[PDB]
Amino acid sequence: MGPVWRKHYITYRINNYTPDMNREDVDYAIRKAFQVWSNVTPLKFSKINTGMADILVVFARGAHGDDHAFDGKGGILAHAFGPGSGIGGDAHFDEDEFWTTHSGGTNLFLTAVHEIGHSLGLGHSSDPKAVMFPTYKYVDINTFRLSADDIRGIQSLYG
Ligand SMILES: O=C(Cn1cccc(O)c1=O)NCCc1ccc(-c2ccccc2)cc1
Ligand SMILES: [Ca+2]
Ligand SMILES: [Ca+2]
Ligand SMILES: [Ca+2]
Ligand SMILES: [Zn+2]
Ligand SMILES: [Zn+2]
Repeated sequence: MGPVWRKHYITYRINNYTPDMNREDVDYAIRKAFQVWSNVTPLKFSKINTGMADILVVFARGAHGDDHAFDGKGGILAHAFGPGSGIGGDAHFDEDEFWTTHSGGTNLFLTAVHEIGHSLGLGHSSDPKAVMFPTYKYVDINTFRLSADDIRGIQSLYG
């Protein structure tokens, strides 16, 4: 297996907010994205407002300090680093995307579920119904669920 967090209690911080959305809508999307993974693992996620966090959430564009420049509007929407110290675990969202609460532009929640998947140590799935499938499709956020493969995946890492 790839790297995993060596503890079940994991902290996150939002470094900065996309101007695409209300601040409160960003907090909710991220919180709900961690809750999706919390619901099928022993993992507990704690939001910190100041100081050291395992998972730093970042909105940045272009070349943004890692070896993985974004590519402007479209193509790559986001990446994340698997478990580790420093940039390990951090989730980066391409600010050249139009982040939304809905089916318009790019839904932040759905993208964050995928990214936090990687932050917890998951690769991509070959199952097209998996959130860890490489490509973004909007699906109804009310009816949204992890696929059997996504649960199998994160449960093989934690519990
Ligand atoms: O950045 C991407 C997808 N993507 C799209 C167009 C062109 C690309 O080169 C490309 O990589 N993927 C990482 C983000 C991501 C992947 C899957 C999902 C997803 C959304 C809803 C249900 C299942 C998976 C969300 C976000
Ligand atoms: Ca992009
Ligand atoms: Ca980190
Ligand atoms: Ca934007
Ligand atoms: Zn990055
Ligand atoms: Zn991915």
